[PDB]
Amino acid sequence: HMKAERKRMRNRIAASKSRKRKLERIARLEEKVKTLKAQNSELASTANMLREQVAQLKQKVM
Amino acid sequence: HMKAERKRMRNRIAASKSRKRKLERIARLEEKVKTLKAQNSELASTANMLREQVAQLKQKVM
DNA sequence: CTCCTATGACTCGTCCAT
DNA sequence: AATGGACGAGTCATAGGAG
Repeated sequence: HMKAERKRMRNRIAASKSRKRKLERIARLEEKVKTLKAQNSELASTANMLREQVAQLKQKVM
Repeated sequence: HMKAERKRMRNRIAASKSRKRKLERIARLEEKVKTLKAQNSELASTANMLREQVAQLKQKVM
């Protein structure tokens, strides 16, 4: 098995990698929220589009 | 000047609070993603409802 | 059980802010 | 200032994975 000092080096490395991956996770989650919100905004504007569509078509029919 | 031992214990509390607040950020963000996915499904429903409704009204223009 | 990595908890030294 | 508060990072013990 690894000697004490070498074990400390490997664990220092593991700690830094695990802390780094925690930052990456936050960044991934934040970016998901962002694009979900913008997707959301585009669908909302679409429904608004299709709603002014149907009101117009209803006027043509009658 | 604070006694070193009083510092040590205030530092332990500080570190503990920071761990908790980090977990709460992860929660909030993961919850936000969940909620937004939901709203994306409702607005997609409403999208396809208004769409096949315009398809109807177009046929009705004959 | 061994042997390794990942992670919560702890401490220390250092930076921030005044 | 000297010092309260904040926080990066090294360390330890241990869970969990792979034997």
